[PDB]
Amino acid sequence: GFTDYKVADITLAAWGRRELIIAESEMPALMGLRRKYAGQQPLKGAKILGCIHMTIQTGVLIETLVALGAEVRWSSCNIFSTQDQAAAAIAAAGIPVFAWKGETEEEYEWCIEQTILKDGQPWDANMVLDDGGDLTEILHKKYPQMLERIHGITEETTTGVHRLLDMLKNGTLKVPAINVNDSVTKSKNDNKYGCRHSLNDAIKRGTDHLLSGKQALVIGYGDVGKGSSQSLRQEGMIVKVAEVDPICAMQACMDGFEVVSPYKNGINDGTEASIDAALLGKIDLIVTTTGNVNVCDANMLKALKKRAVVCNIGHFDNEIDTAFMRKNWAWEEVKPQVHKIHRTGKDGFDAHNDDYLILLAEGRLVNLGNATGHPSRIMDGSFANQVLAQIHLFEQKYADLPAAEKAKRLSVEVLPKKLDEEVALEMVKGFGGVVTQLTPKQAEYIGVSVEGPFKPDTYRY
Amino acid sequence: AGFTDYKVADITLAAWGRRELIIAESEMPALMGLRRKYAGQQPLKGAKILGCIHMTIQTGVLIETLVALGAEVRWSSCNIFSTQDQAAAAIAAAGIPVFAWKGETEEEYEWCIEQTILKDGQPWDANMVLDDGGDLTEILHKKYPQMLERIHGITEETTTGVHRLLDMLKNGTLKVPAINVNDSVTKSKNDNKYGCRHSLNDAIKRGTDHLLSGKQALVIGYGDVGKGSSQSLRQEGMIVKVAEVDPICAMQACMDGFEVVSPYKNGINDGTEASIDAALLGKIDLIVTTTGNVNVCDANMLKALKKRAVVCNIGHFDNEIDTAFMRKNWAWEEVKPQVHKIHRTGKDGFDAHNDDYLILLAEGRLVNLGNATGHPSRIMDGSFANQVLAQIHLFEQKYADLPAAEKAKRLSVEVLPKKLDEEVALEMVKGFGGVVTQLTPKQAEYIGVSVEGPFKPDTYRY
Amino acid sequence: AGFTDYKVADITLAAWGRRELIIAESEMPALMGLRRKYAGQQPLKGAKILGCIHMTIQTGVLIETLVALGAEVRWSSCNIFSTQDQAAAAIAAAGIPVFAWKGETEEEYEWCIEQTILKDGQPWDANMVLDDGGDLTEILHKKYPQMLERIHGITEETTTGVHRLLDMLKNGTLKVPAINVNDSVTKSKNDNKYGCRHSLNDAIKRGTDHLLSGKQALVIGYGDVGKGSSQSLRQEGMIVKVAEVDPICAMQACMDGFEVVSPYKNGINDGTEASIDAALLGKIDLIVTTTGNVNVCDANMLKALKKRAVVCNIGHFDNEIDTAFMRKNWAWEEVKPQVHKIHRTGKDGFDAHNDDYLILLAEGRLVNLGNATGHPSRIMDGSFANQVLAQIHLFEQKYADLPAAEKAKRLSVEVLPKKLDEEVALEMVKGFGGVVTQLTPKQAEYIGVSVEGPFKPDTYRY
Amino acid sequence: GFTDYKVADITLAAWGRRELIIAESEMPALMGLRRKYAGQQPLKGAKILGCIHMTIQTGVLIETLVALGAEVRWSSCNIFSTQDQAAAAIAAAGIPVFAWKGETEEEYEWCIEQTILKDGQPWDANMVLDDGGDLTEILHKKYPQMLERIHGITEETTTGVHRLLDMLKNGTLKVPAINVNDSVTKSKNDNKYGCRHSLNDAIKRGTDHLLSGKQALVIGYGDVGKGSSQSLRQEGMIVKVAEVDPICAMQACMDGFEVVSPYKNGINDGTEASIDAALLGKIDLIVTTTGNVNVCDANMLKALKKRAVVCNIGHFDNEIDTAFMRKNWAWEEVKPQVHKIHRTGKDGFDAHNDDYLILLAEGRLVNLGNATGHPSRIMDGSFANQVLAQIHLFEQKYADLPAAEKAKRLSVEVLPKKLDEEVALEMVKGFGGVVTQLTPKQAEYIGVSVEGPFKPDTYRY
Ligand SMILES: NC(=O)c1ccc[n+]([C@@H]2O[C@H](COP(=O)([O-])OP(=O)(O)OC[C@H]3O[C@@H](n4cnc5c(N)ncnc54)[C@H](O)[C@@H]3O)[C@@H](O)[C@H]2O)c1
Ligand SMILES: NC(=O)c1ccc[n+]([C@@H]2O[C@H](COP(=O)([O-])OP(=O)(O)OC[C@H]3O[C@@H](n4cnc5c(N)ncnc54)[C@H](O)[C@@H]3O)[C@@H](O)[C@H]2O)c1
Ligand SMILES: NC(=O)c1ccc[n+]([C@@H]2O[C@H](COP(=O)([O-])OP(=O)(O)OC[C@H]3O[C@@H](n4cnc5c(N)ncnc54)[C@H](O)[C@@H]3O)[C@@H](O)[C@H]2O)c1
Ligand SMILES: NC(=O)c1ccc[n+]([C@@H]2O[C@H](COP(=O)([O-])OP(=O)(O)OC[C@H]3O[C@@H](n4cnc5c(N)ncnc54)[C@H](O)[C@@H]3O)[C@@H](O)[C@H]2O)c1
Ligand SMILES: Nc1ncnc2[nH]cnc12
Ligand SMILES: Nc1ncnc2[nH]cnc12
Ligand SMILES: [K+]
Ligand SMILES: [K+]
Ligand SMILES: [K+]
Ligand SMILES: [K+]
Repeated sequence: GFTDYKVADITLAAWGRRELIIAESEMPALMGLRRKYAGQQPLKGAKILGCIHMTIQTGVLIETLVALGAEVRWSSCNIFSTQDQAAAAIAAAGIPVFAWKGETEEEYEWCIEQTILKDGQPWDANMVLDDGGDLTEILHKKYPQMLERIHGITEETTTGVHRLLDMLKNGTLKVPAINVNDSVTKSKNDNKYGCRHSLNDAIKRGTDHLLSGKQALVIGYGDVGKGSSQSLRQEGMIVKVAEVDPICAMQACMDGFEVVSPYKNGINDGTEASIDAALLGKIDLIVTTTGNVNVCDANMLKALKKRAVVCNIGHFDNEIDTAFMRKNWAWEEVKPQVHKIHRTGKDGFDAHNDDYLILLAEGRLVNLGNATGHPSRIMDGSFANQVLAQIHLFEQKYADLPAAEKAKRLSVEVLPKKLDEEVALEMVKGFGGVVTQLTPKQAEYIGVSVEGPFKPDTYRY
Repeated sequence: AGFTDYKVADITLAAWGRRELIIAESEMPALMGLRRKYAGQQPLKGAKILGCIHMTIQTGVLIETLVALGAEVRWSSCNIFSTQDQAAAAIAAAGIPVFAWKGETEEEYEWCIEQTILKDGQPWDANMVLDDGGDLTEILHKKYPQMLERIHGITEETTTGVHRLLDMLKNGTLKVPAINVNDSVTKSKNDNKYGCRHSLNDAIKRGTDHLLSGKQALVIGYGDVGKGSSQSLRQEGMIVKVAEVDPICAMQACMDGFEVVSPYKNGINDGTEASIDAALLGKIDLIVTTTGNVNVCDANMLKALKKRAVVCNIGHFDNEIDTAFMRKNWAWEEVKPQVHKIHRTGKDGFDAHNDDYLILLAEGRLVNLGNATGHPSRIMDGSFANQVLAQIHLFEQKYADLPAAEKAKRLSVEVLPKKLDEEVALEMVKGFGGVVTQLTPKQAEYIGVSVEGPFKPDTYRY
Repeated sequence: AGFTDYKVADITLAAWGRRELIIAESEMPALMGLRRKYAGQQPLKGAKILGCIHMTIQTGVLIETLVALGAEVRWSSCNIFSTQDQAAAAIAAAGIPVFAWKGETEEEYEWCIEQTILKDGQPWDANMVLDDGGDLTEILHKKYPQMLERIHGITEETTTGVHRLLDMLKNGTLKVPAINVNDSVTKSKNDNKYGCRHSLNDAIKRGTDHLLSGKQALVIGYGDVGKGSSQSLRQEGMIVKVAEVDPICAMQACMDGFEVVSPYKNGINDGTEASIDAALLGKIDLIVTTTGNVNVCDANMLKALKKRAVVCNIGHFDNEIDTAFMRKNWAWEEVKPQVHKIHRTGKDGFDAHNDDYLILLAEGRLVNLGNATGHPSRIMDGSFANQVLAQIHLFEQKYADLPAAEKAKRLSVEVLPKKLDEEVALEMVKGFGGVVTQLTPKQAEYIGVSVEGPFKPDTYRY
Repeated sequence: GFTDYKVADITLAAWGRRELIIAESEMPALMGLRRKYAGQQPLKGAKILGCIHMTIQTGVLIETLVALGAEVRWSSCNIFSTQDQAAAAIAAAGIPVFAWKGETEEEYEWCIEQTILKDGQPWDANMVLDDGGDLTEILHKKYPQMLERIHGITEETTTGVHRLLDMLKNGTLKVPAINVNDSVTKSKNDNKYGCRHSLNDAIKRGTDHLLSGKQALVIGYGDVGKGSSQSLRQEGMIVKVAEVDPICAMQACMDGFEVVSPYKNGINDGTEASIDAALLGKIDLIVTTTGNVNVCDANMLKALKKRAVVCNIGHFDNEIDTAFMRKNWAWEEVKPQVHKIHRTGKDGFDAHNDDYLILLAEGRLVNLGNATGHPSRIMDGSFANQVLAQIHLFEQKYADLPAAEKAKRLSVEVLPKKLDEEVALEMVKGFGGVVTQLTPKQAEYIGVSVEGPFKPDTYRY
């Protein structure tokens, strides 16, 4: 008689389970952790509030934490990223999960609250796993007392790490965190190659547009912008890249992309005259990858070529000024998560109007909203780090320290390189790759242990 | 004219060298931007720089930038095969002491470095060092330790040289501070990677004119040089396999679309022929070493390689390949300079029509510089703008004149501040005609940076 | 009003299908340009076209172009899994007879084709045929030969269908002329190649969501489909190996940077398990058949494949893979529609956690249409502009009205003239915003062409 | 005392011979024919006038023809394409060759005349091997009586085939020809992949310019244009393609290139007003690939970005209006086959002028002029076809046939597809590739012999 959950359709559980069994065969690092730690039950007594896209891959993450002793209460960190069959399989396993594809904003907030509260009272949570910082923020702002029992937060993504570092800088972070994002087997795997796999995937599912031969503008060239640009270039798009960081822009040039600004002289003065209208008027597809605000703004949207596709693969939908489009332009749903935005006005639209844009996932994370996000074998790296980070902070028992000791232990850190390498080795073996072993003479020659780590912490890969 | 303080292959190549220097200047906007920015201030007035780095056209623009900012220099190459003789000639013709030519012997290589250290039989009053690989740094510390008392710093170009500096610092044997120029992003992520992408397949074509498309390559290493090398070959249509000891680098190779293999069965290098994956090596048409390590293409691998395979090294030192084994056991047939057929049939003489040979490029020395011209000017622009900024910083710091307590606080091996890295990158981007967008105040506040940068924390890996 | 002459999955999907048709029209400038150019002339007035081709959104735009030019049509899909139900619904809601849905049984497939042939229980007075693969053409010749007496021509879409027509022509059993639409350059070297580049990786991702980067693929065939398929996988970072029986196609694979291998030791398929290269197949994560031939992924290959490899076919018919062997011997577990795990442990049930299975896509039917949506509109634009021109040409030639003696002289399988191929291509290029240069009179004289084209002799291969 | 030759430096012969021995190991199809036909001596009595780039690869061709029984007299078909060590090795082998890198136009014609004449009188030639048609034209226009004894021409390249078809159309072709160019193992190997290998090779050797991130315009997208565009795109250039053929342009789009015209709306009205100055002002590299005339014209050259590189990889230098540059602008030699063209005026230049273009090989075929042309393992296919073509026409004995039989055989034809396949099979095995053998049932299913041919003559590959 389990009822502590809410999903779209519990009868999808059997399908979800079939895809979970397949995903386990694609996630050797994560499954290897089940075997390595199962006997030791390192998460025995952990009670984890988790907030991250309720996909099949997150299902394998959840069942790994439970297999190692944890109790969890789960929600998705995006209104469109849940795979309903994954949520169903997790619920059917007796695990509290509150998540479905297509939540309203109000439902999204309610779902997080259902993880925080059990039977109307704060759950006795002692760990947090977060993707983007929304659950972290709610706890700090609305349930600060619960943080007195929490040993740490393990944060998945660049945006959530930024929010943690803001708190650390201001002295408002109440518990230590692991920056999972900046393991190399996360940032340079998930953020880059994951978007390479899933960006063109989502655009095809949403529009079925030919990409070869067409013009794309990618805003940003950090890890997601790099992966996104490659997702498009490898399909034969002519990709142009915009950046505010000259080092990232230099990489784009060397990688064979033309670097351009939406604005004359690169100066974003807020006027239509600033827009390079010739450039925007030839762009068939714009993708925002920045984690910044309004990098595809109203004047850019006004200038875009007719029938261009607009999408965002950064964490939050405010990269694109969708608010402007809601206020001024008529939205025509093609199918779920695909809207034609008619620039002729707000008072209805002509069904045969030619002056529209296609917006994907209403501006939300497009790879998860219009497809299934990153593939299992990539998420294997990210989520193996998550499990190790949960063990790392839980075994350190920060919440049991006195305030003076807490002050010394309060930090936002990445996992040690040795763990990063351990994850990477399992990933390589999953491809059938064979890593060479240094001879003692060679290890001595370059000043490393035969067991690693093989690089200093400053190395950038 | 009157000036005799140099040794180059042929001073009459100078005019040709000058024509190419003028072209290179137009390909190096960051470096020439610094030349124009600092010319009036002469920030290197009084600097006396010992330089040891490949005497290419690109190094020529670097040398003449340092001189234009007020420095005096004495130069040598850091590799026996990497000099461009017309570049050396143009520098010498400018009245600049330079001792370098393509095809030095080891003895002549050492002699050239000593000629920069000595002027008229006695130590020059040097006070700065620019090095690439650490050979000059090593000779100063071991044979001329007194000279380091007046030297304010070392600016070191490359991964191997930085490693040697960090070992000395840990041991307490480094006598002057250094700037690690290699680990600017506009160096490591530009020079080490994209430079080898440009120049590896370039050197293999000049040396052999072999078709690469459709053939099998094994790249040993997947750090920055191995990444660029692997791309240099894959973009030509090679089927590239990658070897690594570092599982994170191996993971990148897999995701980048390469099969990761080991020359040894199960990756175990126990020094026996039985450990060699002979089936694998018997299929490889080209092996490239990129590691900075020792003996990563060893005797047993060379014995097992497919007949007529090409063997080369793009790491700093030739000991990546066991060429000494090949000198001792096999007969070398020079095809043309820096290209040898190595006949595995025996030591004394060979059949001119023998089919069982390997082709070795540049005698195992850095192949891009040995068989072609190294990285192109527009890439070296980033590396060498960093060098100029590094020379200015350490010369103005005046380490050798500081009190002992201040010396102890500044005796380190450090990179340049990220703000300067970004300023070099901006000039490189403009050189492509790229346009960098400026953040609005709100956007800068939103991500927690200044509109002027720096745009990333120091931990950021790009 | 009272239209019931159709059968589709769900007529209430029509509004959705119409939304997607309106989008597709903006992606199909060559086809819509023909609709605008010929609509007033009504060149297909009086044409009654039996159509058998994948009932997709793209086919919807084709159907409504033919109708807009004056034709009546009766339509079915040429594959049991390729219909898009919202496309079929939109066409039915427009009052056009269509009999098609995704997931037909073989019996239903045949019934749908017969519903186009028969109207109210009697042969429709058809006078034109548009086919993809030859199934409708075969049924007419075998079962309804009297209907062919009134048919002016067949316009055939695909390589396999063209092969079947040429067999009939050489055997003296072809009853009406055909236009080989496949071998327009704007079809074969657009649709067959780039279409599969777009849609093969698309279908694999939708069916499995597997990471492709770093994994091993074997592509059987390197014709136009095999070329596009190999690129679909290589651009994702797969390590792709290619098999071929044609040495010229194999030469291209090598030069394109693929390793060319055979499933069989030394390429010799003697029918025994012993001839299988078990080491090779035990490394393969994905096999794709692209040949139009029979049993190119056979029972012994399936037995040797790496555990959990994906198996799929993008050639026209499912007999490229020996699925019958798998139905007879192994247990099938449906993951979701058109995705099956085939458990090699036995036929009678399976362990849900068994690790020894293959994943078969679309039950071995055309995978890009079965697990995704086939080629994109802007590619199908070229193919279907050729179809419309071909229909116009054969309809206006009125073969069925000729005396027997003249029929004999007119019976042929021909391609469209190059000038029309070029005109289709020009509209495609304009759709990308490309700008074609016009020859000066002197340049056209210099190379021996008219300024307006055709620009190449008929022998040119592009 | 063999002295019937003219080369730059006979002392280079040992070096040339070392490189020929290497090249033999890279040319399995050509060397396979040499070993296969040595016993039969099918060219015994053949006296071949040869005119084709005197490279190491041509050396292996020459020695194969001689090994099969032919006598030859040889010249290069371009003033810059000879490898002097290849010429020296051939001369030191006792074979008449008149060729060096850097001939004048007058010397170029002298070298061809030296092959035609022996001891001051027409040689008793009976076969022609040509590349570009210059030797063919000299024979038809200046030595027509010699064609009475000649059995055929085997023509290497697109431009030369065009000239043969013009002569055939006009009734002026006096002997039959095999179009070697349009074997698939030539046209779709040499013309495309050869330029892919050797275009960026030659630009690097001439300029050492970084190509990544820079803007290129390739004029033409036939086989040479396809291979050239790939040569630049694989280095990271942003490549734009121009074409007059919309089918070739369609391919360029699908291959991921932006298709543009130097002229507004594609219309060249001969004036500067028709030039897309904005486009050409952004181009760093222009490469002509057309076989046409004046496709990089004076107004384009005036509008190009300062310091742009200009080169031609089509057969003849008139693709670029170098005549205009010689008349109006000052040429500064950087090094052999590399000139700065100073647009400041005709009479002298400032050594530090910034307004110049870099011209490679004085507009002559750049891959052969500034590098070594195609690699041996590509030229293997072309030159195997050459040997088969020489054998076929020599054995047909056209010169001896009665007039009515000549009429039936006066044609320009390709080799049979079976031979094309057999060349390709040897090339594939040179890579270690393994071709699968059809079963009898499969051969019956697709209607081919197990031995091939596998495709109808209409197939385009
Ligand atoms: N959708 C996914 O699956 C996924 C995966 C990982 C991360 N993310 C999210 O994507 C975003 C980016 O992540 P990241 O790791 O690439 O971060 P990053 O810091 O590496 O890169 C973002 C880049 O955007 C650039 N940028 C900022 N403002 C800009 C502007 N106005 N114009 C142009 N460029 C601008 C910055 O210079 C920076 O290089 C974050 O929100 C992160 O959480 C999404
Ligand atoms: N030729 C050039 O122009 C050029 C340019 C830059 C640097 N370099 C030199 O190239 C070398 C590599 O530089 P880098 O920046 O790439 O260093 P790096 O530390 O980034 O990469 C070297 C890689 O080699 C790997 N490796 C070590 N031993 C190995 C073994 N036995 N088998 C396989 N892989 C092994 C390491 O794991 C590492 O990833 C250095 O010597 C550097 O000075 C040359
Ligand atoms: N799914 C799609 O959207 C789509 C699109 C176009 C065509 N097709 C179909 O795909 C098939 C291939 O069409 P195509 O145009 O590429 O034909 P093609 O003739 O160009 O190529 C087929 C290739 O298969 C090779 N082959 C034959 N038997 C082989 C064997 N046993 N092993 C290895 N290689 C073998 C042949 O040598 C040939 O090169 C046909 O059935 C065609 O109708 C499908
Ligand atoms: N350098 C080499 O090694 C090499 C190798 C093979 C052929 N070639 C020569 O290169 C030239 C091209 O050969 P190909 O086989 O590619 O011929 P091709 O006929 O296949 O291609 C030439 C292309 O140029 C296009 N073209 C013509 N005029 C044009 C114009 N004004 N603007 C734009 N495009 C235009 C044509 O439409 C055509 O597609 C010939 O001269 C051939 O002899 C050189
Ligand atoms: N498939 C996925 N599951 C969970 N988080 C993700 N982030 C990106 N892709 C994801
Ligand atoms: N290397 C080469 N030798 C002869 N002819 C060629 N045409 C192109 N490259 C060539
Ligand atoms: K997924
Ligand atoms: K250089
Ligand atoms: K589609
Ligand atoms: K060559």
